[PDB]
Amino acid sequence: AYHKYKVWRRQQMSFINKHERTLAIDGDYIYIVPPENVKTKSLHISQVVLVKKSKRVPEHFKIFVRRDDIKRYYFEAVSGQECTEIVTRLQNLLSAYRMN
Amino acid sequence: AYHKYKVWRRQQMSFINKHERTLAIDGDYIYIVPPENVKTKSLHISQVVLVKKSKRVPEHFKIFVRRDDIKRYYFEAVSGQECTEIVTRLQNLLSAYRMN
Repeated sequence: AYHKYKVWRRQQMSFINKHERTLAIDGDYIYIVPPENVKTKSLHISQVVLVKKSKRVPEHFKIFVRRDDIKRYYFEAVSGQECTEIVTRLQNLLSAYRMN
Repeated sequence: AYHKYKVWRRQQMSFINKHERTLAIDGDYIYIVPPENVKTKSLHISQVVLVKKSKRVPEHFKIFVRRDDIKRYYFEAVSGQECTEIVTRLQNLLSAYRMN
């Protein structure tokens, strides 16, 4: 038995773009600020559910944030050593805050 | 306490492209053939782990296929009624085959 149908394969684009920001840790706040139209993103440490340095690419890390919808922010640090510093700092701020 | 870091937000492109194919059901084989460089994809019904009509868009459906890596083929039928026919047909072929 044999039927043929006209169909479309749906395929997403795989390229990953990278838009420069400044990530600042200011007491218990994290700010994602563009350098010199994008508006500044202000996170409180209490909002961060996850912060993890990539097991694949040393310069990559992500911060998952509750603000039913978790925002997932993936980032690239200037270097693997900076990546470790940002992730460590944020993991320490989160430990410290969560202690209470 | 206050540190600022130069970082990149990593963002994937969200657009979904759609590349025409012909999907043919030929006994227990499904072929994904381009119409008139792409090579024909030949699936046996035993390879299909899932085939489901979208709950969001009537013309959409997907076929998940084992060939540790499952291929996920998302498609758009010419119409919602054709979508239902393709999905029904494939679900029936899978029932029939799996009966053994």
